[PDB]
Amino acid sequence: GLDAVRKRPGMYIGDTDDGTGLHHMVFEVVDNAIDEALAGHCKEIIVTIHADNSVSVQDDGRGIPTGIHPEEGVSAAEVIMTVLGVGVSVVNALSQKLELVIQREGKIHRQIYEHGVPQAPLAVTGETEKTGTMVRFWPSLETFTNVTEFEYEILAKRLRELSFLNSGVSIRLRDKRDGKEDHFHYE
Ligand SMILES: CCNC(=O)Nc1cc(Nc2ccc(OC)cc2)c(C(=O)Nc2cccnc2)cn1
Repeated sequence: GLDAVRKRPGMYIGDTDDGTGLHHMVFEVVDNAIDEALAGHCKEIIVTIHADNSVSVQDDGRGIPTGIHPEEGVSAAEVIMTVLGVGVSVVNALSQKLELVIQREGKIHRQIYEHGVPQAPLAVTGETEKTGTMVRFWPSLETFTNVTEFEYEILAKRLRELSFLNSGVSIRLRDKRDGKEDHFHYE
């Protein structure tokens, strides 16, 4: 399943060699935050281009479900991230690393994956007065070629579009490599 996506990344994510696929990975993650906004629960999304070749998407919604199936021992979060608008489990499969942090019901929950494989169970890392979901991922360098770094203007252009197609949601884009910041929101 996650092996199929790794074998033929182009089918799922788009071209792996000119940066189209690389940027679609961001948009896949954002679409879920936008859905949480369409359901009324998320007011703001923050997309950050980090200086270590990762992007993070943070929403202020209800947070991804964190409960465990008792007999299976697997959290809803882990199901969401590992099982097959191509979906976030594809992003996970094509990331050398992905970090999920969930603020929900007063607790911070966290899980790390490498190439889609979880490294430990979902775990509580603190308390919080907020809710939301944060996904931060480092794209796989076995998968992506030529364009292996995120490009501000490709995300800016698309995140503006999404801002105006889903009127009311605030989308912020931040680039840690040069301090560039933008704010997209339409009345
Ligand atoms: C940075 C990316 N943001 C993000 O993933 N936000 C998000 C996603 C949520 N659910 C979800 C729904 C569908 C999905 O795959 C298409 C993956 C996750 C949910 C969600 O369904 N939360 C929820 C709803 C009802 C009860 N308990 C938790 C909330 N926020």
